[PDB]
Amino acid sequence: LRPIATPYPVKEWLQPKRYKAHLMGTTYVYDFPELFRQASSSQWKNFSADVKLTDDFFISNELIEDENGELTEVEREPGANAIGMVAFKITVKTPEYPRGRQFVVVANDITFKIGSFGPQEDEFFNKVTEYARKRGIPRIYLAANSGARIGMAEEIVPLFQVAWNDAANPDKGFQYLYLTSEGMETLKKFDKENSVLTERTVINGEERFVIKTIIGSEDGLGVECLRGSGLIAGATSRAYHDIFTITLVTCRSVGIGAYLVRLGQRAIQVEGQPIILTGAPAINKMLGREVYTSNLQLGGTQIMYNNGVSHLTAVDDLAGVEKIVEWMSYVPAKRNMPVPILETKDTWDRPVDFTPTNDETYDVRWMIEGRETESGFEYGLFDKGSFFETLSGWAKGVVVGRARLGGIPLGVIGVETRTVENLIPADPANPNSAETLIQEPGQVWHPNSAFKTAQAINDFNNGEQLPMMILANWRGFSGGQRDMFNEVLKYGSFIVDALVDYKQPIIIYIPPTGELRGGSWVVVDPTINADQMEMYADVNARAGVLEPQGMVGIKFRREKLLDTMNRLDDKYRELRERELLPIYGQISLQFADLHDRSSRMVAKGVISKELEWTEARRFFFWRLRRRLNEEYLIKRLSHQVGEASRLEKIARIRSWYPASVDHEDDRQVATWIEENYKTLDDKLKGLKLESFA
Amino acid sequence: LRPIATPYPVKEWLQPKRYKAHLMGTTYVYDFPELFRQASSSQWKNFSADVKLTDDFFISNELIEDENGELTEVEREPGANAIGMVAFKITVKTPEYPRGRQFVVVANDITFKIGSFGPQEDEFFNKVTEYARKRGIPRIYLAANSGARIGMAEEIVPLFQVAWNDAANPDKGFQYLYLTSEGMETLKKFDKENSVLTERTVINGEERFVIKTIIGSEDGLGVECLRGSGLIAGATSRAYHDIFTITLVTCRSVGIGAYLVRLGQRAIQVEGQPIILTGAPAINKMLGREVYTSNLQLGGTQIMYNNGVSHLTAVDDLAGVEKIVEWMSYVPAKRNMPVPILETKDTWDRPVDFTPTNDETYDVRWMIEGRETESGFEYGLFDKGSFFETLSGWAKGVVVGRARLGGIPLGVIGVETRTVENLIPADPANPNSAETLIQEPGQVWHPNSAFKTAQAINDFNNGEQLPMMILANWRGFSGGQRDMFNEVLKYGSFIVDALVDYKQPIIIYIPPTGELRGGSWVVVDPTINADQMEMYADVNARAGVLEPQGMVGIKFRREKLLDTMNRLDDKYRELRERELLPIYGQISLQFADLHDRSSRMVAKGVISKELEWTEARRFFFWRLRRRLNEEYLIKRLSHQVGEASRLEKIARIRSWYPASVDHEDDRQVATWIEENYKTLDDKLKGLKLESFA
Ligand SMILES: Cc1ccc2c(c1)C(=O)CC1(CCN(C(=O)c3cccc4cn[nH]c34)CC1)O2
Ligand SMILES: Cc1ccc2c(c1)C(=O)CC1(CCN(C(=O)c3cccc4cn[nH]c34)CC1)O2
Repeated sequence: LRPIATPYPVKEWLQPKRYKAHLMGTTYVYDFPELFRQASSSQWKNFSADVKLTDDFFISNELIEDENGELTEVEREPGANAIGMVAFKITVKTPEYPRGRQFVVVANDITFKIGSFGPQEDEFFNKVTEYARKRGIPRIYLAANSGARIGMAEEIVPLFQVAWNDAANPDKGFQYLYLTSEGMETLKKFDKENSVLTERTVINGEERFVIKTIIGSEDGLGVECLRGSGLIAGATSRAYHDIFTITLVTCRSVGIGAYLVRLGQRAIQVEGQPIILTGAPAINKMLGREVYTSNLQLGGTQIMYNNGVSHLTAVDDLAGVEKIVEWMSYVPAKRNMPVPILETKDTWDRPVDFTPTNDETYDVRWMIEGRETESGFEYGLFDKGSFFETLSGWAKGVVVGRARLGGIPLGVIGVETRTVENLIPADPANPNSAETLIQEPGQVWHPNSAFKTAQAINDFNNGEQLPMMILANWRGFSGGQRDMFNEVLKYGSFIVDALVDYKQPIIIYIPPTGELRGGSWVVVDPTINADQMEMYADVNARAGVLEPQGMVGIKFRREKLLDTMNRLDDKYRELRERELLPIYGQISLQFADLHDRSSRMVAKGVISKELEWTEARRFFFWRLRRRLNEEYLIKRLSHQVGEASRLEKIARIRSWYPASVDHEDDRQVATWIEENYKTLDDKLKGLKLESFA
Repeated sequence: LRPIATPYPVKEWLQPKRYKAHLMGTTYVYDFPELFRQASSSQWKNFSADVKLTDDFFISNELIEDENGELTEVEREPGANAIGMVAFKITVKTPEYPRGRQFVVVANDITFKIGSFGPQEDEFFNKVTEYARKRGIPRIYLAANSGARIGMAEEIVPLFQVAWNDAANPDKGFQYLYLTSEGMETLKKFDKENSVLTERTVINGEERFVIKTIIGSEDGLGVECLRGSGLIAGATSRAYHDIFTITLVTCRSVGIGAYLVRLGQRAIQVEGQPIILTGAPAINKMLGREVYTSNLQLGGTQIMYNNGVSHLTAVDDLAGVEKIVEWMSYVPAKRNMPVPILETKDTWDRPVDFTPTNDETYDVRWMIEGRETESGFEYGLFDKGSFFETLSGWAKGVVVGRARLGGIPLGVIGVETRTVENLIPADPANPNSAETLIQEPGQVWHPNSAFKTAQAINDFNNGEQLPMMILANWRGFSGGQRDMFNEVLKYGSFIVDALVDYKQPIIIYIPPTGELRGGSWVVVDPTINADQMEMYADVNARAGVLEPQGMVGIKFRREKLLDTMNRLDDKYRELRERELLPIYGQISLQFADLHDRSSRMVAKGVISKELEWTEARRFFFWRLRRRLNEEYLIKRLSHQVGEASRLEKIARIRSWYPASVDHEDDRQVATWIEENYKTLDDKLKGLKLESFA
């Protein structure tokens, strides 16, 4: 017992497994729930400093398999786990779910055979994943492991005999390995005959049983661990599409552990805790040479956060847990429940302060969440303090996160107008290599940023089930050699696919200093998913196929200007100057630019409305809210009557509005619906009068 | 008329549009069907040199929109198209479908406003895409274009007036652009008032109508072309998941044209015909500098074939058409029809000749399709001449294509054991840059090869609807710094996702000199998709978590060998040599290797069977054939009874076999089913006795 004379019991002595975990620089698995209690309690504090919280706000029940392999809740001593995988069901009252929401936490035990995945761990992880999926609820995975479990048949180590070519000269080889009759008998003795596959051949003297295959009595040595690995890889692929999935990397995550991190998509990596496939010793031992000094060179945050495998980093375990709790605060309590409304003091009903100018450089984040000034806070488009940026280490020409809009949680995607200096480090395996600077111009989709954009749309849709706003402001894709070689069209096309799959409302909005040209517009037009998408342009946006320089280059050429210098008298009167080129070219540029305006977009039927930035918060608040309400009714009509298109479903529902409701007044439509949900419900129950063959 | 005194009419004079296309180095659009007739006729020739083919074997009917926008078939003069997009419905008798199969060919007209996509082209392309999708039939797109259509309001060019700061000194700017009352009247005169948005302000002298926005009378100038672009981008995303899609790039494909190429996935690029986003003049004009000399530097085959955007190249248009026809020969006639059986002279019932050895280097393609020797043809695993490699320009450590197995068409994926020297060219925009050689070790998944593997699985599943065989032989993923930075875990995880989605039979087979280790096995284990996947190991395969060097490094350490030198007398008798290390280490290596055997895999329940290569063709022929037959019955049972798992569906169907059928004899089960399809049909019709609420 050490230290002595402490005020309360030494928890690291009561259960030495807790000391072991600490010695490995991670939280002991059975203490994680307390981190979730601490994190959940900080959420309430940050939401409402004066709320009275008791311990009944938060409950963690460990899940174990009963005798039939069915998951049950138990309360027991930390460290009684007979497998190296453990899980808890948490029921917590949160600001978004003040009567409670649930989720599972599954976690390796790094103290149990080094957190290795053997068959039983893989089976339990899989049962836990299905438990959550069946229930609709989020699955949090706390990754701390050494990959698949390995081993030899240790019983065979002291028994085997090597059949030498030349007995007293071992030097020039052996023929095979074998068992004597006392080997065979020692095995039969312990009921381990199964451990080995033998071919009998008596060579001169005696019977030698030849080892043809070593099997082993002990489960968890090889391919059976690989089978379980793939089971939980597929289980996690599937869960991503089904529930909110997230992982926290808190000691090494290795092999299957690294795959699990990526497969669950959403990942938070504690600094200094690597995500690796193979360790540096093994890699080095295979290159002869000592290329690598640290597993952090292969999968630290400087690899994975810079990659987009790690969506965030965290300074320690609690911080990562708080980032999880925070990320969940935007997400339905379970699959297909409504997105959690959270109204804060920043209420919908205000103008938007921070307005960008073409003159001046800006951080797009100011437009999103607003900006601190010396004259005080300039409010952005979304609720103050509500912006939770993710994938912030990678592809920095796009900005992604969650935010709230008068309380409505949504995915947000914006464009970074500033040039990214993407510094790529040298490969220590290549002595030739130097660190490389890639400069990434703003408003320009590169392969990284296109990949990030599609990834974001997918991660908003799947599990999060969030509506979305894209603050679209791209000049196009980089069509140069390097970017085209590096497969920009592939990543770009993923954006289309992502939109086609989207199941919640989407708003595309070209902001006040913004543009959408050419390739850019293709990938984001609402006809890609008319059921869910709408587009809007700020009165101070531009759009069309080419920029003005581009358009004049093709349709206001050197000879068309000249004809236009019959707006001049000096030139007019010279038939039977030409250093007004400077300004006649500016005139052509301006003539092109006059096509590229929101008024043209409206005229042409390509946007639902032109907008005013300062008024955009109010507009979108009621638009989005009206959309959520109508989607809810489309869904009810769909759980019921059966076969009709979206267009017939929305027209039936809208035929139910009072004749004086203006179908195009968002606030009115939302208001009427919310006053009459239960009356509508009555109507829907009547429509379940369905002899439909 | 030129030339004169030709034997038959000059087709390029009869329709000068044909001369124009030729002048642009492409086939005139209305002559493509004849290429499909020529290609289809060569298929029959290569299949059966002595078949009598008449012209009624092949029919091309042009599809136009009638007055209601509904697609109808017409026969008319080439060159009467009023839009720059054209389409044909082809009904051809082929060796796989000797009574005929159908598909649509949609194509830009490069002679019609440079093959530009305006709204009407985009609308027609979309209607054609849905026509095919509704019918289930393949959509071939022949891409020859200049991207979205552009334009200014040309009526406004001669009318506009510039409001100078200083009239007789143009030099220091203008304030705006405007229309006089005679401008306004000239517009009203032609019914083009709409063309422009004006604000009236009388400045000293007269009324100036200020141009606030130019709209234009002429459709097809800007954003309305971008709307149609996104419509057909989404339409093509959707079609990929629905029907066989393929594209041939035959003049430039630009902007939306390039996206369409990628979105349809399967692409064949005629040499010298670029796939670009923005042209080199525009790119250069924007860099000031002249970086690029050729659109081929940005999207020629040396970019796109090397990328995997272009699955194949073709030497000219006909060759590309033949590659299409050939690719289709593996594919159902329409969605959800059975895969097309084509038995050739290489019949199932033979051993496999080409066998790889660990001693000698081999091309895995020899194992697939076989090999020409001086002693004559050594047959591979699949039908002689049946192997159609795709994505052969990219990620060459995997080998992908279609093949046939006793006539059964399937996707095949194999591993290239030879090192790839992936030479990456220099970026002409970066004066610093040199060409780089990447060496890619064999049996090692890199990000490119993992991406290719997942892409292939997806492209076999979607539209092709093919079963698949993977000849799995990977040591693992590259876990070093460069490959981990370049996001290997992302591409690897796509393989898992691809398998989860697969809807036809999958066979995973570790071949005779092969291995599957660690990360590699995770991504391909059949528990990822148990409904469709099965695994097998050759008796001469290896598998487990680590290679033997790896395992001894952890579990046969320096002190465990020493104990094992109580197999020696010289060392034994020394208590109260050590340059038998060389050979005691080899012994440990061998002891590890003895765990890694197919016999262990069987013992452990991880493979369905251990196999013998030479016998593998026969085994898999009946296995696959029995699987197709059972899938067909699972599907019928599913179109009917309603709600049951795959496991209950297969057990019901198998309960219908005669009691003497051995459920595990593939040939017997297949034979019984094929003898009794119509009797089974009778049974299924009886089970439609469903009061199920
Ligand atoms: C590094 C980077 C930055 C911006 C970019 C790109 C690359 C691209 O490759 C596409 C694009 C699209 C808009 N563009 C145009 O519309 C245009 C077209 C033709 C000529 C001119 C001249 N200036 N801008 C032009 C210029 C090129 O935007
Ligand atoms: C360039 C390249 C080539 C092959 C590779 C890789 C990289 C990887 O990064 C993974 C792996 C997996 C199999 N490996 C192993 O199983 C193993 C593990 C531990 C030590 C040793 C020593 N040799 N082989 C070892 C060695 C490493 O295969």
